[PDB]
Amino acid sequence: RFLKVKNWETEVVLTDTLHLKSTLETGCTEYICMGSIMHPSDVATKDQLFPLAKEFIDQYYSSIKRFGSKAHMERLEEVNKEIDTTSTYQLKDTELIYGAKHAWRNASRCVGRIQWSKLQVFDARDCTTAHGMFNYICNHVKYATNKGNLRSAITIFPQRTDGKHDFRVWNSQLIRYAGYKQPDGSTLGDPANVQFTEICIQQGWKPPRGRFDVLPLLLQANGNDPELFQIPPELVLEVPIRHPKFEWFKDLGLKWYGLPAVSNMLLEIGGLEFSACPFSGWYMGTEIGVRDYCDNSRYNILEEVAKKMNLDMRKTSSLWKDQALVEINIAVLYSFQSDKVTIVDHHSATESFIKHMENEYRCRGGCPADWVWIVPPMSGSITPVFHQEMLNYRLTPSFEYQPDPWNTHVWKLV
Amino acid sequence: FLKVKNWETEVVLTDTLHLKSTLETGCTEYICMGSIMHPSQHARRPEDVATKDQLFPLAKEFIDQYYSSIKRFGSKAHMERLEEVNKEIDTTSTYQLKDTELIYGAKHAWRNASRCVGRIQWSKLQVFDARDCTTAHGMFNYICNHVKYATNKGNLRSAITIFPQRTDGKHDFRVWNSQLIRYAGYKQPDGSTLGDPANVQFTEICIQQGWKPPRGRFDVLPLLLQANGNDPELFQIPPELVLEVPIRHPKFEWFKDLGLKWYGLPAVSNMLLEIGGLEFSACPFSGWYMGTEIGVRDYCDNSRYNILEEVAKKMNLDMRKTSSLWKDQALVEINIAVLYSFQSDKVTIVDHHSATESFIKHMENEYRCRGGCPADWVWIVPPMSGSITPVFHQEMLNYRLTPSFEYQPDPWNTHVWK
Ligand code: HEM
Ligand code: HEM
Ligand SMILES: CNCc1cc(F)cc(-c2cc(C)cc(N)n2)c1
Ligand SMILES: CNCc1cc(F)cc(-c2cc(C)cc(N)n2)c1
Ligand SMILES: C[C@H](O)[C@H](O)[C@H]1CNc2nc(N)[nH]c(=O)c2N1
Ligand SMILES: C[C@H](O)[C@H](O)[C@H]1CNc2nc(N)[nH]c(=O)c2N1
Ligand SMILES: [Zn+2]
Repeated sequence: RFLKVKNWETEVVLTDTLHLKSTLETGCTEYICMGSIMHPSDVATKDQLFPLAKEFIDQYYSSIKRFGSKAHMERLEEVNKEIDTTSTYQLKDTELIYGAKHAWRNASRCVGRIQWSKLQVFDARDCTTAHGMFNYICNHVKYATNKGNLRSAITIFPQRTDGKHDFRVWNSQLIRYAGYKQPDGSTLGDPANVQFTEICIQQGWKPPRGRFDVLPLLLQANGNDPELFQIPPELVLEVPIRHPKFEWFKDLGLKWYGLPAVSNMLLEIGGLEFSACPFSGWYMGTEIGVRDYCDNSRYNILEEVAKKMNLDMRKTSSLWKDQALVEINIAVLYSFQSDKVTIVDHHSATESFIKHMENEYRCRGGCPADWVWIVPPMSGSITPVFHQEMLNYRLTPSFEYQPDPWNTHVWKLV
Repeated sequence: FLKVKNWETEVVLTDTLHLKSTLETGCTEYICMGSIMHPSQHARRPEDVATKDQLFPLAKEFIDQYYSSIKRFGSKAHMERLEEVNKEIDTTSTYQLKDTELIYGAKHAWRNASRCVGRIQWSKLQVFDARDCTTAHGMFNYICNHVKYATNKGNLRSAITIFPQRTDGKHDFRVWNSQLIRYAGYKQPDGSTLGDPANVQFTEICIQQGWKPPRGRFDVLPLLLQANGNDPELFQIPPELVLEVPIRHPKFEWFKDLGLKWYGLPAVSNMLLEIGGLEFSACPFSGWYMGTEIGVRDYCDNSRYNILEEVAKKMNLDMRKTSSLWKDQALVEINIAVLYSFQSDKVTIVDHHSATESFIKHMENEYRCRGGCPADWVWIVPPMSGSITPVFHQEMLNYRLTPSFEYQPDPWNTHVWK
């Protein structure tokens, strides 16, 4: 079977055969579509792990034109011995790099995947303690940041064993700003991080209580209680936000960090689960300008910005929110570009994703993609992805969601 | 039970209405086709003249639903209606809806349109019964009355006009226009396009049918009307029935000189209305615009009027790189001008902020009274400023309820001319 997708702007039609390889569930049924559900849908047994390992080893050896080779067949037998004797197995370095790259290649919600094959993989599977995790993360940050010339990277900590010895980064990203609920109901800093800020304070973090405090790392090794570490400030690259035309913009006192580094997801490769695998790229401007700064539940600066623009805020039909939103996103891109910190605007990024998708259809037989996430949160239909039909399905290796660790961790101290 | 969450407010709604869905979405548990424009060809009865065991179950389903809707399931009138429909199919291979059943079915097809953000208005629909029509001249008369009623001097009113249902498939009524009012599009000798490029092919059919094109940028197309399967016929809508808004800007005096206008009445006329297994192939329906439809899609799509370059030029923006967001900046001003213009001339229009807020309220009402509301996030979220509208942050379930509006083939792909 084949499935066709069409671009209604260009009338290009692409043919998807890759979906036949898909694995788990989308959440949809034959009679209900759950395409807009954010999160739809203890550890594996010996019998569950065998076919998962085989499928991955088979696809790795197919990718390197050695399917059926002597090395293919011996690797399969070796993997089987490990599962039989130890109930799990260990990836070779080559397979770990391949697995990490393809989890990114398969991330249907990521618009930046044209870069998937240029990913720096830091093998941190020898780590045993939170102090070790801190060291590996500092090196990751320093390498990825590269003085503003940002480089994609992932650091992979020991895989899950019995489920009782998980490695976890408790932060949702390596670098985020704290949030503080005030007695009067207002919020200082990032409202999204109020709860995680509370957890850090309880663990002994002494907060400066400002609007852009870089949070400490909260690191869990081997299922032990997590521990606090301050990222050395010289490794946190930040950009003060100014506007090329409104000289008053800098008086907003806005800044942001340069490195987007997701640290709460789970990396699954051949049935193995890497519960701590922080990865980073570089920003698309709308992540900051639209979501971080203008979500009502976030820094929520639209009112303040429109006021300084003297816009008429009496009625919605004046589109004052729309006008202010554009200017804010102009300033974000101008600021990063001026400080020579890597950033991509939504027009350039969506254009590259369409080229990526077409190449993937030609060379791989498809490209799973989540339209709801791929279309930027402003100016949707003037980007080419809006007009692009997409098919969403789950391939493995994959990045997955997992519960927040504080909802499952059982504490040990006193 | 299935839950949807709003990530702005943390409201969670519980859906049980999906348990009444009838047609495939196109998705499976392994593949989601939520961004496919036409994902599924699952129809409720085969192409034309169904057998009795094919049509009667669909009719029984709808009459059952309608009589349930009015607290009369199993009543005398319900069981007589079942026997009546049973005899009509036995003797004519079809059946006829009562006027009340037609109105019920039309309102619920709108209520069930998962792609429509304007559905909070669904029960305020004026239904014009045109099932007595026999010729294209009569169709033109019915359509003129619809346009005049729905326009109402700028105070627009939602309406639908329903022509005779399909019988054997050779006697279809069709409006060949995709909307009652659209602008012509012309292929220029050099290679570009004048007017609306989306209507180049339809404009050619009209010209090839004897239409004398004024060959301008905003030439209201004629109506091409097909009655009882005969060849379609051209009619010019009296221009005094076609309300148009000239587009100007509340700040930019030069904006009026772009010479843009649009029409006030959006009237979809190429869709199919399906009620109880009956297929009404000509059912033009109209409401009032959301501003983004004109200012974002009609004006700023690359393959439509494509005016961003022009507007940005006049705005003196840096169009050297995409990162200056010169496209986004011009885009806002254009949509400001559209709202200001319609509102200045007292022609009904809604912005995307008010429309999306209304829809959230509609969703809440439907979950409260009906146990669900089918909605297509891909279509509901406006094509600009997505996440500063509340629908962007609203999870939605999509499923297909009947009665419904469906797509159908363009009639020039199927019509055997005489
Ligand atoms: C190199 C530049 C990159 C760009 C410009 C980019 C862009 C984006 C954007 C805009 C999102 C949406 C984020 C949100 O709205 O929360 C996203 C999501 C995502 N990205 Fe990328 N990305 C990049 C690199 C990477 C890398 C290196 C990886 C992993 C190795 C990755 C994996 C993902 C995943 C898994 C998601 C889904 C996140 C979720 O479900 O919450 N991306 N990306
Ligand atoms: C009264 C004000 C109304 C508003 C503001 C409104 C708004 C909209 C918008 C913005 C769309 C997307 C259109 C597009 O992108 O092409 C749409 C689609 C749709 N509307 Fe509504 N609408 C209204 C009335 C109605 C009425 C009266 C009906 C039927 C009786 C209806 C049925 C539909 C259907 C079936 C679609 C889907 C069209 C398709 O799939 O191509 N709407 N509406
Ligand atoms: C909740 N969604 C996860 C998330 C949150 C976030 F703030 C940023 C990113 C992200 C990640 C990468 C690798 C590049 C990029 N441009 N953005 C992802
Ligand atoms: C194939 N696209 C369907 C379409 C095209 C179009 F131009 C306009 C509308 C529409 C219809 C109604 C009743 C209200 C409204 N505001 N818009 C729908
Ligand atoms: C409800 C909806 O699924 C949710 O708000 C999604 C919409 N699309 C998104 N797209 C991106 N890139 N990031 C997001 O967080 C979301 N949120
Ligand atoms: C590919 C994609 O599904 C297609 O471009 C859709 C997206 N959402 C839309 N939404 C609306 N309201 N109208 C449209 O025409 C479209 N087009
Ligand atoms: Zn789906």
